[PDB]
Amino acid sequence: KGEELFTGVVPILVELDGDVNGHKFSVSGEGEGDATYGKLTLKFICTTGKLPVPWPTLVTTLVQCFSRYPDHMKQHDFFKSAMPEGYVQERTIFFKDDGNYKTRAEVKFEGDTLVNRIELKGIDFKEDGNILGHKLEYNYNSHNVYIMADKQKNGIKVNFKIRHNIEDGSVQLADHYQQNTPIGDGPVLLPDNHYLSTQSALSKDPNEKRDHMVLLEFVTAAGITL
Ligand SMILES: [Mg+2]
Repeated sequence: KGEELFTGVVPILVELDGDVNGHKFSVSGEGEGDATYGKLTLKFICTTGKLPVPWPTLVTTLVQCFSRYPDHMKQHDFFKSAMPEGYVQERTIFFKDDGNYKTRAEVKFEGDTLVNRIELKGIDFKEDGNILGHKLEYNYNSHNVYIMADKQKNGIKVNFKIRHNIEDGSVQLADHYQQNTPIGDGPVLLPDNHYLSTQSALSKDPNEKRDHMVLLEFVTAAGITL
Protein backbone atom coordinates (compact mmCIF):
# COMPACT_ATOMS: atom_id res chain seq x y z
CA LYS A 1 0.00 0.00 0.00
CA GLY A 2 2.30 2.79 1.24
CA GLU A 3 5.23 2.02 -1.13
CA GLU A 4 3.19 2.73 -4.29
CA LEU A 5 2.44 6.30 -3.14
CA PHE A 6 6.18 7.09 -3.44
CA THR A 7 7.15 5.67 -6.85
CA GLY A 8 7.14 9.14 -8.46
CA VAL A 9 7.72 12.77 -7.50
CA VAL A 10 5.47 13.77 -4.63
CA PRO A 11 4.77 17.44 -3.65
CA ILE A 12 5.66 18.26 -0.06
CA LEU A 13 4.32 20.91 2.34
CA VAL A 14 5.83 21.65 5.73
CA GLU A 15 4.23 23.88 8.39
CA LEU A 16 5.87 24.55 11.73
CA ASP A 17 4.85 26.65 14.73
CA GLY A 18 7.64 27.26 17.14
CA ASP A 19 8.28 28.80 20.53
CA VAL A 20 11.90 28.88 21.67
CA ASN A 21 12.46 30.63 25.09
CA GLY A 22 9.31 32.66 24.32
CA HIS A 23 10.50 33.66 20.82
CA LYS A 24 7.48 32.58 18.74
CA PHE A 25 7.83 31.94 15.04
CA SER A 26 6.35 30.08 12.07
CA VAL A 27 7.97 28.44 9.06
CA SER A 28 6.33 27.32 5.83
CA GLY A 29 7.99 25.01 3.34
CA GLU A 30 7.30 23.64 -0.13
CA GLY A 31 9.12 21.34 -2.50
CA GLU A 32 9.06 17.76 -3.70
CA GLY A 33 10.46 14.38 -2.89
CA ASP A 34 11.45 11.46 -5.10
CA ALA A 35 11.96 8.45 -2.83
CA THR A 36 13.25 6.37 -5.76
CA TYR A 37 16.48 8.39 -5.37
CA GLY A 38 16.23 9.29 -1.65
CA LYS A 39 15.85 12.88 -2.80
CA LEU A 40 14.26 15.98 -1.18
CA THR A 41 14.30 19.54 -2.54
CA LEU A 42 12.60 22.18 -0.42
CA LYS A 43 12.48 25.91 0.23
CA PHE A 44 11.47 27.13 3.71
CA ILE A 45 10.29 30.64 4.67
CA CYS A 46 10.06 32.21 8.11
CA THR A 47 6.64 33.80 7.77
CA THR A 48 6.77 35.77 11.02
CA GLY A 49 9.95 37.76 10.07
CA LYS A 50 13.43 36.96 11.32
CA LEU A 51 13.98 33.34 12.45
CA PRO A 52 15.09 33.55 16.12
CA VAL A 53 17.21 30.32 15.91
CA PRO A 54 19.76 29.20 13.22
CA TRP A 55 18.18 27.47 10.24
CA PRO A 56 20.41 24.40 10.59
CA THR A 57 18.91 23.67 13.99
CA LEU A 58 15.50 23.14 12.32
CA VAL A 59 16.56 20.81 9.46
CA THR A 60 15.83 17.55 11.30
CA THR A 61 12.41 18.80 12.46
CA LEU A 62 11.37 20.16 9.05
CA VAL A 63 9.76 13.47 6.08
CA GLN A 64 11.66 10.25 6.39
CA CYS A 65 9.19 8.49 4.10
CA PHE A 66 11.35 10.01 1.26
CA SER A 67 14.32 7.82 2.36
CA ARG A 68 15.54 5.40 -0.33
CA TYR A 69 14.99 1.88 1.00
CA PRO A 70 16.95 -0.66 -1.08
CA ASP A 71 14.69 -3.34 -2.59
CA HIS A 72 16.25 -5.99 -0.26
CA MET A 73 15.27 -3.78 2.72
CA LYS A 74 11.74 -2.72 1.67
CA GLN A 75 10.14 -4.78 4.40
CA HIS A 76 11.86 -2.49 7.00
CA ASP A 77 10.33 0.78 5.71
CA PHE A 78 8.00 1.84 8.53
CA PHE A 79 7.55 5.36 7.16
CA LYS A 80 5.94 4.54 3.82
CA SER A 81 4.00 1.61 5.34
CA ALA A 82 2.07 4.05 7.58
CA MET A 83 0.84 6.06 4.54
CA PRO A 84 -1.49 7.55 3.52
CA GLU A 85 -3.03 7.83 7.09
CA GLY A 86 0.46 8.78 8.33
CA TYR A 87 2.40 8.83 11.53
CA VAL A 88 3.14 10.95 14.55
CA GLN A 89 6.84 11.82 14.95
CA GLU A 90 8.02 13.09 18.34
CA ARG A 91 11.53 14.17 19.32
CA THR A 92 13.58 15.61 22.10
CA ILE A 93 16.70 17.34 20.72
CA PHE A 94 19.31 18.05 23.40
CA PHE A 95 21.77 20.81 22.48
CA LYS A 96 24.92 20.08 24.47
CA ASP A 97 25.57 22.73 27.13
CA ASP A 98 22.36 24.51 26.07
CA GLY A 99 18.57 24.14 25.78
CA ASN A 100 16.37 21.51 24.14
CA TYR A 101 13.69 21.26 21.51
CA LYS A 102 10.65 19.12 21.94
CA THR A 103 8.68 18.52 18.79
CA ARG A 104 5.47 16.80 17.81
CA ALA A 105 4.57 16.37 14.20
CA GLU A 106 2.05 14.60 12.04
CA VAL A 107 3.15 13.37 8.65
CA LYS A 108 0.39 12.22 6.25
CA PHE A 109 -1.10 12.74 2.83
CA GLU A 110 -3.59 15.49 2.15
CA GLY A 111 -4.73 14.50 -1.35
CA ASP A 112 -1.59 13.95 -3.43
CA THR A 113 0.55 16.14 -1.15
CA LEU A 114 2.76 14.81 1.59
CA VAL A 115 2.35 17.10 4.59
CA ASN A 116 4.46 17.59 7.70
CA ARG A 117 2.73 19.60 10.41
CA ILE A 118 4.88 20.43 13.40
CA GLU A 119 4.68 22.09 16.89
CA LEU A 120 8.11 22.89 18.35
CA LYS A 121 8.88 24.02 21.92
CA GLY A 122 12.37 25.12 22.94
CA ILE A 123 13.38 25.82 26.57
CA ASP A 124 16.48 26.38 28.70
CA PHE A 125 18.45 28.07 25.96
CA LYS A 126 21.29 30.49 26.82
CA GLU A 127 20.62 33.99 25.28
CA ASP A 128 24.40 34.11 24.65
CA GLY A 129 24.70 30.50 23.47
CA ASN A 130 25.27 29.11 20.00
CA ILE A 131 21.54 28.90 19.18
CA LEU A 132 19.99 32.17 20.46
CA GLY A 133 23.34 33.92 19.79
CA HIS A 134 23.29 32.76 16.13
CA LYS A 135 26.83 31.27 16.20
CA LEU A 136 26.25 28.34 13.83
CA GLU A 137 27.56 28.15 10.27
CA TYR A 138 25.00 27.89 7.49
CA ASN A 139 25.85 24.37 6.41
CA TYR A 140 25.12 20.76 7.29
CA ASN A 141 26.95 17.53 7.93
CA SER A 142 26.29 13.89 6.94
CA HIS A 143 24.84 11.57 9.59
CA ASN A 144 23.71 8.11 10.52
CA VAL A 145 20.16 7.81 11.76
CA TYR A 146 19.64 4.63 13.92
CA ILE A 147 16.24 2.91 13.75
CA MET A 148 14.79 0.10 15.92
CA ALA A 149 11.24 -1.29 16.32
CA ASP A 150 9.11 -0.36 19.28
CA LYS A 151 6.62 -3.28 19.13
CA GLN A 152 4.91 -1.94 22.32
CA LYS A 153 3.72 1.09 20.35
CA ASN A 154 3.51 -0.58 16.89
CA GLY A 155 6.07 2.03 15.86
CA ILE A 156 9.77 2.87 15.91
CA LYS A 157 12.39 4.42 18.16
CA VAL A 158 15.16 6.43 16.53
CA ASN A 159 18.36 8.03 17.74
CA PHE A 160 21.32 9.92 16.34
CA LYS A 161 23.68 12.81 16.96
CA ILE A 162 23.70 15.91 14.76
CA ARG A 163 26.94 17.93 14.73
CA HIS A 164 26.40 21.62 13.94
CA ASN A 165 29.50 23.61 12.93
CA ILE A 166 30.15 26.67 15.14
CA GLU A 167 31.59 29.84 13.55
CA ASP A 168 34.74 29.51 15.72
CA GLY A 169 35.56 26.08 14.22
CA SER A 170 34.12 24.00 17.10
CA VAL A 171 31.00 21.73 17.09
CA GLN A 172 27.55 22.11 18.66
CA LEU A 173 26.20 18.61 19.32
CA ALA A 174 22.41 18.03 19.07
CA ASP A 175 21.42 14.70 20.54
CA HIS A 176 18.25 13.39 18.94
CA TYR A 177 15.77 10.99 20.58
CA GLN A 178 12.76 10.13 18.45
CA GLN A 179 9.66 7.97 18.28
CA ASN A 180 7.14 7.41 15.51
CA THR A 181 3.70 5.88 15.88
CA PRO A 182 1.12 5.24 13.17
CA ILE A 183 -2.01 7.29 12.94
CA GLY A 184 -4.18 4.56 11.34
CA ASP A 185 -4.91 1.30 13.13
CA GLY A 186 -3.80 -0.22 9.73
CA PRO A 187 -0.76 -2.47 9.73
CA VAL A 188 2.77 -1.10 9.51
CA LEU A 189 6.18 -2.60 8.91
CA LEU A 190 8.18 -3.02 12.09
CA PRO A 191 11.87 -2.99 11.17
CA ASP A 192 14.96 -4.94 12.18
CA ASN A 193 17.72 -2.59 13.43
CA HIS A 194 19.12 -0.48 10.64
CA TYR A 195 20.18 3.06 9.84
CA LEU A 196 19.69 5.87 7.35
CA SER A 197 22.69 7.55 5.75
CA THR A 198 22.00 11.25 5.23
CA GLN A 199 23.49 14.23 3.47
CA SER A 200 22.10 17.76 3.14
CA ALA A 201 23.16 20.96 1.39
CA LEU A 202 21.88 24.36 2.42
CA SER A 203 21.64 27.32 0.11
CA LYS A 204 19.97 30.70 -0.41
CA ASP A 205 17.66 31.90 -3.22
CA PRO A 206 19.52 35.04 -4.41
CA ASN A 207 16.13 36.72 -5.15
CA GLU A 208 14.50 35.99 -1.84
CA LYS A 209 14.45 38.83 0.76
CA ARG A 210 12.52 36.94 3.45
CA ASP A 211 14.47 34.87 6.00
CA HIS A 212 14.61 31.40 4.31
CA MET A 213 16.51 28.15 3.63
CA VAL A 214 16.87 26.05 0.47
CA LEU A 215 17.59 22.43 1.26
CA LEU A 216 18.75 19.57 -0.99
CA GLU A 217 18.89 16.23 0.84
CA PHE A 218 19.68 12.59 -0.08
CA VAL A 219 18.93 9.75 2.36
CA THR A 220 19.51 5.97 1.91
CA ALA A 221 18.57 3.15 4.26
CA ALA A 222 21.46 0.77 5.07
CA GLY A 223 23.01 -1.65 7.56
CA ILE A 224 21.24 -4.81 6.38
CA THR A 225 22.81 -7.37 3.99
CA LEU A 226 22.35 -7.33 -0.14
MG1 LIG B 1 15.31 -10.45 10.49
